[PDB]
Amino acid sequence: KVFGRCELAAAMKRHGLDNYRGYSLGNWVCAAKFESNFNTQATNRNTDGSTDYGILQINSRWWCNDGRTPGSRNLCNIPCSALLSSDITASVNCAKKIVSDGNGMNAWVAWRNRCKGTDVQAWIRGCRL
Ligand SMILES: [Cl-]
Ligand SMILES: [Cl-]
Ligand SMILES: [Cl-]
Ligand SMILES: [Cl-]
Ligand SMILES: [Cl-]
Ligand SMILES: [Cl-]
Ligand code: NA
Repeated sequence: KVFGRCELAAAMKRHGLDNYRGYSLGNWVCAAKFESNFNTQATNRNTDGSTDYGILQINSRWWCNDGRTPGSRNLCNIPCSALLSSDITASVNCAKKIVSDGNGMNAWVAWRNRCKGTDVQAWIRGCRL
């Protein structure tokens, strides 16, 4: 599923991401924009052989199982395919665990490089929330 901007903001809010660990909703929408362009089916292979999955590009080295990432973990206890669903529940729940892991949203290098410090409220401007 390719979400619309405000559609994704509303789903994220409904699943409890607005101000989760202190990160306003615009941070999450901005991260999803540059990680996946709001596409739940986005996948990208990393140089180390792990793969990133879904709207927030969650990686198989730590967080999900895809059967092909040696030496990896599955800390969210989910098959990585769950992260590609049109239902964002698995991606949200796993993102909550990641953002609690110590480095906040810096875990998402696209968030650090393209969202952090910017006017992220713009990402939810105009939306009925
Ligand atoms: Cl957009
Ligand atoms: Cl915001
Ligand atoms: Cl694996
Ligand atoms: Cl699995
Ligand atoms: Cl959803
Ligand atoms: Cl933080
Ligand atoms: Na894994």
